[PDB]
Amino acid sequence: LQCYNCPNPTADCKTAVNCSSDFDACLITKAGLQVYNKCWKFEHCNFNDVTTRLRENELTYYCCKKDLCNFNEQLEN
Repeated sequence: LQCYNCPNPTADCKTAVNCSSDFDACLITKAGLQVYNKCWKFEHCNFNDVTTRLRENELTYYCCKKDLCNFNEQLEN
């Protein structure tokens, strides 16, 4: 499963790396203009396992399971 991984939560990342390693749900949390491109598990994909791990709250963590399903056009449109 591919996913966009970056060193910082930018709103225009274009990195493509093979997640794997206990990863089955890509995570695209967009808290407005800032975006969070990081891999995430499907068990910790809820309104508390993600907003707590990153210590965030307002956002729409969207977990998926496709190759590179975390691009700048998933939650929007």
